[PDB]
Amino acid sequence: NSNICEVCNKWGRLFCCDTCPRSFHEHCHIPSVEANKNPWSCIFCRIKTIQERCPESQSGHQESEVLMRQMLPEEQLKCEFLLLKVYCDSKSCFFASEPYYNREGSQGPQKPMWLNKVKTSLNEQMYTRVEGFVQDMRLIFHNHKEFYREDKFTRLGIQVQDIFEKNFRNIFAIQETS
Ligand SMILES: [Zn+2]
Ligand SMILES: [Zn+2]
Ligand SMILES: [Zn+2]
Repeated sequence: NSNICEVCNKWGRLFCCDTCPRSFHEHCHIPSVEANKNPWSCIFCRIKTIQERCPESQSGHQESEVLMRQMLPEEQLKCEFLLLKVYCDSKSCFFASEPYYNREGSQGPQKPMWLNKVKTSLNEQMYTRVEGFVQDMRLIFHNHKEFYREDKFTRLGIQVQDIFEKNFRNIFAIQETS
């Protein structure tokens, strides 16, 4: 196995996947690495299994259909994986914890949002449809763009949103378009 966490790229107390060479910190994995379970398969492996059991799941889909899906176990897992892929980018640090807003010439957002809040919401089964999760994820980046206005720091929001959107289209097999 790898000797660094797949998500944060640091060593430490690592749990090793039994079906691939990836390793994780306990709370870097989503869901948090399960207490017992031998063998244990990571989220990358569990998502690969879904695909392999239903090859047709990789045919293209319309976003509008994906968003209306109820959060059954497979869609829960897909959203957990998508959230994890965002944490995998080091620029997610900016968006992880609860923000505050005190900048001359800007007003903070009406509905603040951050990664760790989405993570808690998924853990507590607060989303009933994929749309709930995706709306909160997109709101993170939209709030940032709006608040930072012409400051070059706005770009961090564009960058992390692009990671989110590419991974959303991959994980949920959104139909490719120009
Ligand atoms: Zn880690
Ligand atoms: Zn694995
Ligand atoms: Zn099938």
